[PDB]
Amino acid sequence: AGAAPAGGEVRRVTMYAERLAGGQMGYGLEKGKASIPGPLIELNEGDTLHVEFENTMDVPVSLHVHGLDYEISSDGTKQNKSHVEPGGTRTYTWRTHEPGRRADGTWRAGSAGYWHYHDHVVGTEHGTGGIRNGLYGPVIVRRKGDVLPDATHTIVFNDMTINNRPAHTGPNFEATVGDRVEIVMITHGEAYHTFHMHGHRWADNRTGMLTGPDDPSQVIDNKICGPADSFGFQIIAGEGVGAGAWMYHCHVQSHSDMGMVGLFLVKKPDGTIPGYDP
Amino acid sequence: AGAAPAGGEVRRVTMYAERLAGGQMGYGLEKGKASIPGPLIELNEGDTLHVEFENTMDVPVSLHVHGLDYEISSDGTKQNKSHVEPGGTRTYTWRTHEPGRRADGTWRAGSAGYWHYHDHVVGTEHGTGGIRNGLYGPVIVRRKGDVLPDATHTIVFNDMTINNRPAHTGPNFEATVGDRVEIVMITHGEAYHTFHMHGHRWADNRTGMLTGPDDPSQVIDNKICGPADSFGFQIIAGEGVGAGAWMYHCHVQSHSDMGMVGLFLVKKPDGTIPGYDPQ
Amino acid sequence: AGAAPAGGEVRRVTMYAERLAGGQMGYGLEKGKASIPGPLIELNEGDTLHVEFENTMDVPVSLHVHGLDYEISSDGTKQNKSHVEPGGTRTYTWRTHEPGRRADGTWRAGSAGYWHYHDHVVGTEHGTGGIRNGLYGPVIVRRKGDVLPDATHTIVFNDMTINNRPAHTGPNFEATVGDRVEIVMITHGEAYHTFHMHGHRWADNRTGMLTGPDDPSQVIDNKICGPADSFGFQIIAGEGVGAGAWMYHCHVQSHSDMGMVGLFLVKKPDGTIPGYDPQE
Ligand SMILES: [Cu+2]
Ligand SMILES: [Cu+2]
Ligand SMILES: [Cu+2]
Ligand SMILES: [Cu+2]
Ligand SMILES: [Cu+2]
Ligand SMILES: [Cu+2]
Ligand SMILES: [Cu+2]
Ligand SMILES: [Cu+2]
Ligand SMILES: [Cu+2]
Ligand code: NA
Repeated sequence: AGAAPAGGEVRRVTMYAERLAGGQMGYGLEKGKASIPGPLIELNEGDTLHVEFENTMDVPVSLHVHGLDYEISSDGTKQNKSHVEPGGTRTYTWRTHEPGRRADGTWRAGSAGYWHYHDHVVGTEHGTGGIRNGLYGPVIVRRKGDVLPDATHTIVFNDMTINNRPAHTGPNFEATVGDRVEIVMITHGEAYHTFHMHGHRWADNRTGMLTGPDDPSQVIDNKICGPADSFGFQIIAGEGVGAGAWMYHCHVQSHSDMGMVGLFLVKKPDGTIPGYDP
Repeated sequence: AGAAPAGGEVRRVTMYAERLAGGQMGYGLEKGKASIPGPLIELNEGDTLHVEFENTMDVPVSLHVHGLDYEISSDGTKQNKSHVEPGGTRTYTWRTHEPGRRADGTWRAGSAGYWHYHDHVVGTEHGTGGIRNGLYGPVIVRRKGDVLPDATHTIVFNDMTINNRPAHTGPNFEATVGDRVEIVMITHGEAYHTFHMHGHRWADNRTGMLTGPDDPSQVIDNKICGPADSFGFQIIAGEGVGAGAWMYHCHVQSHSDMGMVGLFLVKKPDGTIPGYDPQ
Repeated sequence: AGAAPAGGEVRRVTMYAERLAGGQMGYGLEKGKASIPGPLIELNEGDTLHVEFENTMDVPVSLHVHGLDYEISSDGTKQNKSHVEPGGTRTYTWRTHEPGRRADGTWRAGSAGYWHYHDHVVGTEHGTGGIRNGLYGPVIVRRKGDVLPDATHTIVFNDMTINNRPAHTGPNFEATVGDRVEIVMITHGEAYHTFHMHGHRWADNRTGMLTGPDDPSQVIDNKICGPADSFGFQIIAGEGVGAGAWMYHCHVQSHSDMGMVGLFLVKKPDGTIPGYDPQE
């Protein structure tokens, strides 16, 4: 699409933690509509977000965010009493800031990047059970002028599953040749993984796109990741390669053999996918 | 050192998959010349490569490449019917492109980098058996103006082996002090590793060399890598450190202890290596 | 903040390998004062360091450094006889260099970075026993103009411990809001880890700080690391987030559950830490 605007808006959302079928737990923006991964939160540097949070579960839960600014009262840990008791409510406050020159001449890094939020108190005091059960979601913070995508897809390697899905059950994502597609890639649990995409590649830097001819970042199609790592990128679907059912998978061999695979289904403008028969 | 020219040539090559001794399999450019790792393929951005492929083994095999442009018919997977039956032949086509500005002003990244190719169908439909057996090889794509090396060596951490060699059997690589030496480093299998070189270091970026004083890339001598990761770099052999049998190894302690170790043998101009006495 | 000057000095230090309580082993700059991690060595690009080394132990030991310039005789390995026999002495020499252009015009990377030293011969020919026992320490090489910190803290994930400490025993580090705090982060052993710091973030590049608005490095608060990896960064304590007990931990879930955790204790300018009430 276009470009991200300058931030500075004070935003507000309601968030709920809720049980889902099969022992799962999820975040949602409306009661009864929790999802795994949780809802995508998008902010422009400078924006503030007040998360009006409610725990609808029978066990305590919390909300811990990576990368963004928050005071200790929004750490989301039992250790500083910022979790939410069953049936309880709490306002978590997330802030973001633009980069800038400090008075002493140093450069303050901004909040922009591919981040995520997750539980920190279900099962253990590091949220091992909550994360296992699905209490995680993506956060994107944009810098003014960042290129905006046609669509964004979140892929979470959570131990031996993608997005808590059963082995060999996706997710699949659909695009048309030429679409600007953004991927947010988060890892959770116990294991390291390597994320691989067939037919596409990106830059190993903040936006996943080279800034121009002077950017020396490695261009990659395979990336090692460990628990609580996050990164993201944009690709032009099918660019230089055409339509097709382009696989993505963890490249740890036993993981790909045991279901950590999905498809990036890139259609021609006429809606067909060459060589794909499901 | 020389410099890579602009690409745009159409090239052909023949490649075979063959069984090797002891359950191994490898790729080669000629029959009976299969090797692990497979042959090094070097391209300049814009080059097209037609790989005339032949499966001489008794089980299906394929060729899947990282990084390069290919249509879905050269994916090299059973899922897309781009594998090769026993005794069969197939032409895989790889393309590359230069970076440049798109119609809308965004910057399209080029193909240049350190890449690799491997099997995708032996044992499992992700090539777990074929990769284990040795079916992997390096691909280098160069950008116009890239610095060219005096020699290139490929180091593959394939599970707990280097290049499928028996434990504690190298490989070793020879150079003379001052040689410009290129390393392609690929990882395969189940395990993470950390690649370490004694006496040398490189930049954690596309070429392994800093572009100049503005490049903030960390300079490293140790790098974590996982299955199907690839990177590469160039060093000046012995620069600031002199001749010697310079160790490289995985730094995961049990892996180095079990034999994931080799030597970068850097000779003085008279050909000697001080303090080198292999046992 | 201060700024690093150009290097070029020749320095010498004594270092000792010593047994410590509980079967541990450490390096120290004075006899009887070994520590785990070993002493922080700081150099400016161009400096030379002569390490006058003594093995006080009953087993061979060595000193292997990452990143810095050294000849094969200071490799610290048995195979080229650069280890130190029990009771023995040896001078290890480390050199560093500035970046610049070679005679052919190519750019040579300098020595600056976050590095480390460790044993290479105790237990195995790769120092597996020595590293496990505590024979590791940090080295920082600074480039002219690098920002200098108010304090530097070294965090080593040595297998399932931080700095060889028992589980759930820190270390904790103290600062005041606004302090410029440098972290050196080293990993050793058999396992991968992911280092995470609550409330703070850094740039994934040489210094951990962006050079300016044109540096495209990812800004992160979580980093995967494996044996013998080293990186570092600086943060302004509490910047944009305030005082408090800010946790750092490995984010591998069973590792944090088993106590690879510590606290960055950031005090208010009046000396208090909000929300931090540790049990007696
Ligand atoms: Cu935490
Ligand atoms: Cu995996
Ligand atoms: Cu986290
Ligand atoms: Cu694949
Ligand atoms: Cu290894
Ligand atoms: Cu692959
Ligand atoms: Cu070594
Ligand atoms: Cu850990
Ligand atoms: Cu080491
Ligand atoms: Na980088």
